Amino acid sequence: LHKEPATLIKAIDGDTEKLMYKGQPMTFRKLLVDTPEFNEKYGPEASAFTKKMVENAKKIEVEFDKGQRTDKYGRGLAYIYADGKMVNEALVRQGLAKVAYVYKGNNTHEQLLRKAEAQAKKEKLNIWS
Ligand SMILES: Cc1cn([C@H]2C[C@H](OP(=O)(O)O)[C@@H](COP(=O)(O)O)O2)c(=O)[nH]c1=O
Ligand SMILES: [Ca+2]
Repeated sequence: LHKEPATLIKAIDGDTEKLMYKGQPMTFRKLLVDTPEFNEKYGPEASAFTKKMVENAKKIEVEFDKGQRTDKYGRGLAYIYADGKMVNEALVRQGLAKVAYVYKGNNTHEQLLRKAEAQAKKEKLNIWS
């Protein structure tokens, strides 16, 4: 897989940012994860964690997997990196998302995120508390 450039247009919630990619505005949805929505428990904390991570980053990058690159809503599907740190992975690691929506051929980082969730679950972090 390879990292490609984008710039933050706006942090939306745990699951999504609007990013500019190849010069065009797009909503991106994070592969392999599910954060609580805003009114659910840890929903606000997930959005704050993502917002801070992507807003403080000097460099935002997107990384597509082998399969579908846009979902049925036209959202880009990618792993998102903030100064080289994967945001998808860091949400799970922190107990602010679960590994979810693991589809065949779009799941290269499945095992890496499942390990992160195991540790968050072991530390009883947030969602796992
Ligand atoms: C993460 C992800 C979601 N989706 C679709 C499936 C779900 O459909 P439905 O809207 O029909 O449930 C929806 C979940 O996204 P959200 O968790 O952002 O709602 O997005 C994909 O098709 N591919 C993906 O990789
Ligand atoms: Ca969600």
